[PDB]
Amino acid sequence: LDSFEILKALKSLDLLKNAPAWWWPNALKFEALLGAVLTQNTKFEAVLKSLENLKNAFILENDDEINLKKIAYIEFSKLAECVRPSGFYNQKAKRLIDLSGNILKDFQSFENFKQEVTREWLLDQKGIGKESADAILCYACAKEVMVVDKYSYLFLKKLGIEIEDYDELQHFFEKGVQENLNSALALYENTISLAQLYARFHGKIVEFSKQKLEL
Ligand SMILES: Cn1cnc2c(N)nc[n+](C)c21
Repeated sequence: LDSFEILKALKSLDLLKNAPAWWWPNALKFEALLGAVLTQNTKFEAVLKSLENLKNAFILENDDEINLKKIAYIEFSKLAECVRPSGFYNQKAKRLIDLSGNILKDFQSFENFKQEVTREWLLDQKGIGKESADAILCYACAKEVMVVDKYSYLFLKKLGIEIEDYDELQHFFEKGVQENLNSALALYENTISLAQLYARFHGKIVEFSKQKLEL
């Protein structure tokens, strides 16, 4: 039992039949970063509502560099109101404003941020935990990082492997793929990157978990 065996078994279920290519809607865009922060301690359906609020208020429009600056400089109390649906909205608004201001300060642009950001930089941003930091790296920045979470902990535990520490659980999931890299990629025909693979693999675990299925 390794993560490559799990990948194959998950892949055979076609859990992503209706999902976009990177699973996370609007992957590789500022919106994915916003979602990665907002989804902490809540359900993604609520995240989608907060995003729609930001879009309906024209805070988030089609230019990501403009959107980054909009969040860096938005009045705190206005952002807090818009992100109410995803909960912890005062904390999350501050987290997003400080994060966006710090991205501009250290990376000048969202484009450069995607290239230069590290996990440690993200972890030094107050309120950003490993899961959110990792989701930004993989789903906003196309980095070769697999997000793990409570779902993945419980999913694996059920299969007979218990890994409580976030980083060790992530390493279990990443390593099975690394160790069988050609075979993993060949499940798709060399049409996708490893980052995209982890993007989808974490997606499969989430969908499998949400669906209450049996491997
Ligand atoms: C975090 N995240 C991103 N895309 C998601 C989805 N489709 N369903 C559930 N979650 C948690 C998601």
